[PDB]
Amino acid sequence: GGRRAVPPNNSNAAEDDLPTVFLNVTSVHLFKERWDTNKVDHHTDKYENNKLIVRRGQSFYVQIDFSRPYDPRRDLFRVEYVIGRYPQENKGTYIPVPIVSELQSGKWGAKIVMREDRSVRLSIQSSPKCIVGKFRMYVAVWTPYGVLRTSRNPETDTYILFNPWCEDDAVYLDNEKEREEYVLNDIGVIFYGEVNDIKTRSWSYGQFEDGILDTCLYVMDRAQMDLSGRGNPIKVSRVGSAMVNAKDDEGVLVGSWDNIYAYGVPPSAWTGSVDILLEYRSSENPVRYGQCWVFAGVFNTFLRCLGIPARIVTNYFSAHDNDANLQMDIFLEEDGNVNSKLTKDSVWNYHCWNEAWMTRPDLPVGFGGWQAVDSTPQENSDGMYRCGPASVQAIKHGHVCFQFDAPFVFAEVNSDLIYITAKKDGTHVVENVDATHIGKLIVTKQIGGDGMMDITDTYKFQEGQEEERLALETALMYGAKKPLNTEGVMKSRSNVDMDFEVENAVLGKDFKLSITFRNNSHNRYTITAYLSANITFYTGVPKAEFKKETFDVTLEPLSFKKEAVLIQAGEYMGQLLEQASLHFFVTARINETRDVLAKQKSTVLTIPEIIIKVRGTQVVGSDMTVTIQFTNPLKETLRNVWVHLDGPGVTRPMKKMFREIRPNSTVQWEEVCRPWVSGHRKLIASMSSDSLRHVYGELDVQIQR
Amino acid sequence: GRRAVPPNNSNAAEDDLPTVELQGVVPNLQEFLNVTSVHLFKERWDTNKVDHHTDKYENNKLIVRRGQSFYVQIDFSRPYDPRRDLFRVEYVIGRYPQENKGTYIPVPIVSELQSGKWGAKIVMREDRSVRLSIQSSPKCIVGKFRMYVAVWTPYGVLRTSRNPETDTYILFNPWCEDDAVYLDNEKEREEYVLNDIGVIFYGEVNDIKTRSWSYGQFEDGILDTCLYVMDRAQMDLSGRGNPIKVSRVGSAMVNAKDDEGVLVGSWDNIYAYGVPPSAWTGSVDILLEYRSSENPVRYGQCWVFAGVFNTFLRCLGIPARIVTNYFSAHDNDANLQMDIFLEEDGNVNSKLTKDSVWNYHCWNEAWMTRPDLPVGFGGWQAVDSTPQENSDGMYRCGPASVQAIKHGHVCFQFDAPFVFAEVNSDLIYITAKKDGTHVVENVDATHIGKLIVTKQIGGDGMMDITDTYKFQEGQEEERLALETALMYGAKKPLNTEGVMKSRSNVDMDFEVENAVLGKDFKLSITFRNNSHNRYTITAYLSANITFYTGVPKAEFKKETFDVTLEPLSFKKEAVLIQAGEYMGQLLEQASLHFFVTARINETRDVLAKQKSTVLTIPEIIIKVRGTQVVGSDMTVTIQFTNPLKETLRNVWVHLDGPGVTRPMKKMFREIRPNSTVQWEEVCRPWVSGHRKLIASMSSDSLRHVYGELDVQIQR
Repeated sequence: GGRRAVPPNNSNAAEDDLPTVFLNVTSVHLFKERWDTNKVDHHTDKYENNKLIVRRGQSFYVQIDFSRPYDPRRDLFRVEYVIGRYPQENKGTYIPVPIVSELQSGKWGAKIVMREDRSVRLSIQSSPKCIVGKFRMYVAVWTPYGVLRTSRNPETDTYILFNPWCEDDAVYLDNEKEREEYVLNDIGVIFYGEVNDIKTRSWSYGQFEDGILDTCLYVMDRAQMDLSGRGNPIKVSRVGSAMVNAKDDEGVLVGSWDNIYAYGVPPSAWTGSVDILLEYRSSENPVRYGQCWVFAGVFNTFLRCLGIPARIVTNYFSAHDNDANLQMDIFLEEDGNVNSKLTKDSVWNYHCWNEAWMTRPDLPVGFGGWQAVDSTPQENSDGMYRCGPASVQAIKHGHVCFQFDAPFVFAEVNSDLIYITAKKDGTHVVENVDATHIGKLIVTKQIGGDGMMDITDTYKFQEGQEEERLALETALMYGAKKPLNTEGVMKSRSNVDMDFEVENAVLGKDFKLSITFRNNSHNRYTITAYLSANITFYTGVPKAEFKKETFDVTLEPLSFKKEAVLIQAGEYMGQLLEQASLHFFVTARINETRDVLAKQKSTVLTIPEIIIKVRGTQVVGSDMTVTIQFTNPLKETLRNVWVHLDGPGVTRPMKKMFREIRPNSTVQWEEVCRPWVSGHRKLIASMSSDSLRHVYGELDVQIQR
Repeated sequence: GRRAVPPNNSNAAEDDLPTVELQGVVPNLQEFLNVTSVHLFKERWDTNKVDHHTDKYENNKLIVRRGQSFYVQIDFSRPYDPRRDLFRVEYVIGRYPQENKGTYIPVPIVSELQSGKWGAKIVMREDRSVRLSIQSSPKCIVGKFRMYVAVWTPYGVLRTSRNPETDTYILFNPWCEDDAVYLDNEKEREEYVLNDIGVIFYGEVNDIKTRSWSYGQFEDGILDTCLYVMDRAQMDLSGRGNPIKVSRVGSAMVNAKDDEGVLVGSWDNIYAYGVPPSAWTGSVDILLEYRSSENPVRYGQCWVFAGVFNTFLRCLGIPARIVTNYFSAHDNDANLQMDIFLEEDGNVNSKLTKDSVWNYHCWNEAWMTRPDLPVGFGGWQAVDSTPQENSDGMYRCGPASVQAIKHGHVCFQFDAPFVFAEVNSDLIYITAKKDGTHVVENVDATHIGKLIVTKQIGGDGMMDITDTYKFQEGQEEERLALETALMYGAKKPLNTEGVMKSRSNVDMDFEVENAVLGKDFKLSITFRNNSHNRYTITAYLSANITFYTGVPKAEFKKETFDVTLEPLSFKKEAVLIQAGEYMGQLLEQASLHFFVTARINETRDVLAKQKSTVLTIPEIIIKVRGTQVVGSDMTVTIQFTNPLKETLRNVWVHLDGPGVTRPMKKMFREIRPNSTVQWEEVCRPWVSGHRKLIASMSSDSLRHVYGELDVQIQR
């Protein structure tokens, strides 16, 4: 075949039969027991797997039992490791491990640690740059005619993973607490809501469950990834993240934001990654519906499982689909009212993307560390694809010329808000620029518990700072664009500061919204504020404007006036969407100086929780009863209500349905579980009805062995 | 709930704008100005197309280039009163226009046309008519726009209706100081934009062969197909103004990854349900075919992908050119070393040597600034449509800045390490010792980036550009470039120790004469003993039948011989290859490969050498008789004699020549041994000046046979 002598070796699952043709091997010993030296030492004891699983660049023991005692005078043998169907030591897919005298760091090698009557005991070491996969094992003997080799033995298959504990691996993490959280933790917390009202929920990463590590390799084989490249964090995150969004029957998850979900599970229903990854595997087709946090849970499960240090990040007021622009347009009418005809781009209340830890030998020194990777597509230089890995360190500084779509993530976090008046004659004029709305807060789960951490300054400097000025001018050099110069600037306000605030309602109630105007000038003004409240999706996309209102105001010199609006539940309850988000605008005009003041804020309606209840003996192998309790808060009969139950260690994900629930009644879910893991665990629940959804529940169960 | 407005991806899609959009409560008619007719001086003889360098497209609509003024005249229902009247022109593209993304552009009539902005100056008004000078922004989007004239009433807008006749194409403009794709001089512009014909350099370094290819960017329907292609790639219209993204997304469309791409790459030797990549005379042929079938065109290899991608780039206006690299390390995975294994006896280990260096491999170079990288990296950008494992998987590479490659700055984007490795690798000779041990004997750092050549600005000669991609052999700048690469990703697995041989200065080297197809020829190895010493050797000669990519099919001749060199001796050995050893086993491009390895017994140093030969295949004869006058008839005679001593079945002859003939093909059932078939044809030339006719032949057996003829078709 003209193209190449050997077809690509891109499937781990594919294999060939290595030919078996004085000193024979009777038995080989791997200390694969989960309580054993190997797995414990390697931090691979957590996986629900019955094969040896080691971490590259570190020693482990094996013991060959030959037919007669090996003696270093007439005997020569070596352990062989092979992956894929076309192995070449030239390509790294065929590793001959030689019995070395000592173990040279960074290089494969065997060492006879001990020998006694037909059994040499070895301490094999692997290179820190080894291909990550499931390797086949063989013992080969080089006789004076040919080579005698072992037969195919499934039970000796070895999984070699990324090793963050090894100082020579790219994936190296210098802190146990971090390696604990960032790799070992299989339960995580995703944050949502909005800046002023952060909401929490739990996600089960389930990286150690039965089947997961094998589907992660399956995903890669589906990606048809070159075996030689699976030991490279970069290419691994770069290829994996591209498989998350089912690009038409290809990827893992079909992404959807239509509040219907005509044929799958509602994105909000999902309890964790396990649920999905195993359905993907079985169906072999894309699992239906996910959104920014779902794509991010499954992906984080993919990194952690393989050994790459990862954590999900949440950005508040996120400028997605930016196309590298650092400017978001809000269109205003001549009189000051918001213009909905064209003001078509939204800032997402919040947006979730992952962060993987690794080195960047492809860029200069210093850009190593955490790499932001977003598997939620957007238009970059190649089309509509996931973005990154981008060096978080480059972003913070403006070096957007460094690869893996860095400009499109810089924008997500650094866009300006421009309020432009569109005059009735086809003219345009800019009035105000808000340089402090986008990327107002970036947060992630704390290393200790389920608390939050402000990794905000890891992405940007504080506003006003010179370093900030600098990071901006730098991005501007490498392609980031600001198509509209502020030209002049913004409205001097005539020393008039205005700003509002929304009270934090509870689903179905009413809430105030005060508005404060502070005049600083020794001047009397005449304002005319307007209020526009809409029903939006969490992405900022408006469905309907439930309330509009206008105020006529007289501002006294050095005066401070405040006025209250009352938003009646009757105004919103009918149009509400999936996560109960409401967006407000408050554009105002100061008649004297025709100055435009403008403000935005979001609110999310507090929805009640599910109550999880456990009654019993919290001992591994012991039945323990859990109860899923939900009272339909809606003063309406909820239809086709589903409840999901998950909890890595304690339960396989389960889902119960109910044809309907009478307005204000309570349903109970009874289930007995046999926990296989001990230590602090966690039960997790979700609710999904034809109506209400994004109702979550979680219990901090404690288990002993 | 994902986005307020769906993606404006198509250029073929279109929204319907209202002829009258009024709004306003109650408080002659509605007799205001009204447009009676519109005049775009779109004729080919006219000013517009000529001054815009768009007069060559066989296209009846107005084609124009961004950042430069063009003239239009609007005919109203009555005089333009600079008081009561108010109006402006509009360009809109796709189903979802937004002023924000440049998909709806309202051209304000301006007093004076400022640079970089859209504007229309009223240059002159005769009775009821107004003449405008409209200027596009240098950063405009490329594609087919829709024109509308709009009149502002105090209550809304009165506007024209969908008039397909006025649709205007806006292309890139290498003639514009501000267009990101600007070229300083005409010699280059005429060559890299306007020249619709090129030559692909192939063969082997010591036998550089040539063939013409019709880019045909100006034939009927190509422009539209180019646009159709970005549509099939769902390319956001706001991106089609970026020369980077167009070539980035455009190159990825060439190689058909099933159902998608433009061409199905194939290197087997059959080509079952398609046209052999060696038969293609040009892109025209293929693009229209793509378009009509809406499915991948079957079979293309590296020169074809580049011939098509090149037609595409030039058609839209991005300066581009095909480039052939001699001895290429494709599929390099950013490793700067290729490995050849030798058996203990010094002979080549065919079981373990699985990699290959292509005799040649052609990519494309595209010209544009690079606003995403530090200053100094603009200019020619390397782009290769022939896929190879890179950061993302098995995709094309580029645009990779040729300037970054040359100085080793491979950290700058668009798959740099990989094109760098394509031209900078070292061959490493390793004795795979029977015990399982390997030992690095030899290292030839001068085989791979040997000669990167391109067609010349003047005529059809070659132009050596090797010095653009790499510095001089073993010179400090090249030592630094190379060292910078290794710092940003490129790697060297094996180390060559401080040294790893001296070969006792017993040099070795050989030369192969090139026979014509089916003739005997000689190969000649020589030996130098540069020492006041005497040695003993054993040389090994391996002659293989390979594909143009380096992959072997068979060994038709192995030879071993003992040379005894006296001190300061220079013996010479000659081998005679009879045609009979290779004839009934040759693949498409008649490529033969040679390995020559020796063992210096005493001072057991290994010497290895490899070269490649292409057997010369005779031309096809084209003679025209008639008139070199456009519109007027002219006769074209294609003559081809079967050189082989065997009958050729299903012989496909091809004819092509942009501006002279529509690509054609005539099949012959058979050509008896040493027979001569002829193909007569009449063409009515439609372009003037220098032209070229191109022939191609492909049969069941013989294939990869070409020809041409330079005609001068005047008025």
